[PDB]
Amino acid sequence: RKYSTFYEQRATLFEELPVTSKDIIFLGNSITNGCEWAELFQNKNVKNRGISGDICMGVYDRLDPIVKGKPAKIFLLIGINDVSRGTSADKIISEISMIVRKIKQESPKTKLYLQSVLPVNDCYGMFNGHTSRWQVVKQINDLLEPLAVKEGVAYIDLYSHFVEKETGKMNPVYTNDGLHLLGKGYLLWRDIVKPYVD
Amino acid sequence: RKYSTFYEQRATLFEELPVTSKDIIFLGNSITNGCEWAELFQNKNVKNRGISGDICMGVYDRLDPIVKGKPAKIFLLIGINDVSRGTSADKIISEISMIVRKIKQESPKTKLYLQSVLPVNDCYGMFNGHTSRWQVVKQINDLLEPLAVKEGVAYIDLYSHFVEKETGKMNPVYTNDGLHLLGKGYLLWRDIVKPYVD
Repeated sequence: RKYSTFYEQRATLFEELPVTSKDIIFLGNSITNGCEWAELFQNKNVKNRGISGDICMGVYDRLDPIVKGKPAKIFLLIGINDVSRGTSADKIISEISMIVRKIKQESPKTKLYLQSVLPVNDCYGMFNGHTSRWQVVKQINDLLEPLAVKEGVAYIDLYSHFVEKETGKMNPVYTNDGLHLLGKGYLLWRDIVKPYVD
Repeated sequence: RKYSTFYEQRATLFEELPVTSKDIIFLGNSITNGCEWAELFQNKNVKNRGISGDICMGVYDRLDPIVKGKPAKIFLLIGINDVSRGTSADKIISEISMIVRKIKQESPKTKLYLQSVLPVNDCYGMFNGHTSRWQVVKQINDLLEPLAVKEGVAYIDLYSHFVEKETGKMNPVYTNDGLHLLGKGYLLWRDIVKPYVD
């Protein structure tokens, strides 16, 4: 109920806001939703198309008001809420490939950047549906990078910078719940992807 | 737990993003948080300082990284989550006046715009703590406008445009849950406040 009403609130607002060929789109779930992307990059062309709670088919169904504008770049980060529903990495990758093919077909000039699913951590005892499945994150990214080269789009490895090598979980310094990012976490993200924005 | 962790996520990100003297700040709770304000006004200087779930003392405690930058304008809309906690309109107005005095003292050049609390509607059966108290919204705005003239700041009447005269509740066309706004609801909001932004 809460996800579906909030999804409709954001999606109908996105239909009222025009995308143009100069735009850089950050597309994803709550981890994308939570940032002021245009402020983070001091770039009037960076736009937030994140929706808290979103899943792969959720993004796919709302692509039209985005690809219609033929944006310059799209940065996609999606999948963790499908994990928390018990969906397998195989099925998640096939849904992500559906998203990739649609964007290429409807806006072939758009540069698409596939971002690694971020690690999670169960240390704070929250989002147990998500954090209890922290092993699935690597399974997804192991398939996601080959999908990127197979489809001729870019793969960006955020995972390696956020993960704790010794544990495979997200470094607690970047989060206060095991899933979402503190301000410092978005600063690190900015440092990794800034070259692809300019 | 969810509000407090999300509050910290947004507040720490706001501490990393500089405010400047040219900035227009939209400050409030989920109804402010939910919009892409810079896109809505096609104005690179409009910035989103909304936090879903926020309350009056919540805004007050995070004023420093905002007033420090001495922004040009601040649009404040806050109070409905205090209503849902059972707090009286008297106490809410005294907490809003605390917020007004702090901004005037720390950034006396900032123009402050106090926006009427929006009406709610119980017709969809959600946010019952909020929507069952729909009468308190008018009690707040009846005190809020005198507070604005007494303190020498502006009062903006959004309420009159969103309310259903015959019921006193929000017109269902603008919402799908009785509390938050659909895309059309933000378009109306844009039409009312656009003169104060340019």
